[PDB]
Amino acid sequence: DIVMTQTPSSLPVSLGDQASISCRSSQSIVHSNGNTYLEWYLQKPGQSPKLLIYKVSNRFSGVPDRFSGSGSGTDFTLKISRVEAEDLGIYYCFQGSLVPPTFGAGTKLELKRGGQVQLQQSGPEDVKPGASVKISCKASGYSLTTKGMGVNWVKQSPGKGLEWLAHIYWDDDKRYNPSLKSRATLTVDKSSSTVYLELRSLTSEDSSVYYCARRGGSSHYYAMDYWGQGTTVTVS
Repeated sequence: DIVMTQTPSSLPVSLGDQASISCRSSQSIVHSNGNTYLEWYLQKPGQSPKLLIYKVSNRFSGVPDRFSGSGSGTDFTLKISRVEAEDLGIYYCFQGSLVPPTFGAGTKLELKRGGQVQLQQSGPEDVKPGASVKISCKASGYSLTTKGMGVNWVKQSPGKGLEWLAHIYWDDDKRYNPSLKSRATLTVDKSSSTVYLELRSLTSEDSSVYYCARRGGSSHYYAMDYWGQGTTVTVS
């Protein structure tokens, strides 16, 4: 039960303007074993979440030279010295450390006007409430049974922000989210390397778009580097 502070959700800027976001945590996110796992993500309006930063200060590959996780203690922040075209989008701060992980409500970065490895997910599922559904996440480009890597699951309810659900390690140990009331049960087909997530007795609040996410190796300090396309679930 870790609540990540919202921080300046609305962030208008002109181009080339300096940009800085913050993140603050209720309790200490410093994990037993002494590492603090904090990650920063970007979501384009149409796109899937994109990992900007892994383990606070450190940053992901393919990410432009100017970004800084400045995080220290329970206080965290991300700075962009120069803003360009594709840098626009909405940002989330995420902690992968204590118990049930959580995101921030996220920050909207919008222009002020004036003047390989691939993951694949199942199709959309539309079904009456009270029913049960199962979706697929198929991974290619690596071995799911490799040590250090596991598969997470993320749901995005529009306007309700981002939410974490379940995770399955390579050693098959599964942990779910307590708020799910342990309705969900993970499954994995090792032959075709597809990971299944089943949800029992659906309700209206369970209607959302669900994402498949890979916890990276220890080199990435267990961050979500590669994401699914997402699958969309709705109830009647």
